[PDB]
Amino acid sequence: MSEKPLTKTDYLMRLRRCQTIDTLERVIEKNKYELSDNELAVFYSAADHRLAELTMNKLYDKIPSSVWKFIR
Repeated sequence: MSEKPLTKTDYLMRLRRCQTIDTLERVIEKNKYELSDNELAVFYSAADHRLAELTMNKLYDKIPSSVWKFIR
């Protein structure tokens, strides 16, 4: 809507659509090389938010520095 690659929510929303992390992770690698640096920025930023909640169970957007520092 605002940008060709869409917003972090556009990709992020489709990212969670996956069935599992193990399989979804496989697509992260392919998608990373699939699109370009422009859409990837949205794919990377979205993959982190998901990864964040994975560590906090189901909490994202409010991930502190301590929690993030733990998970890489």
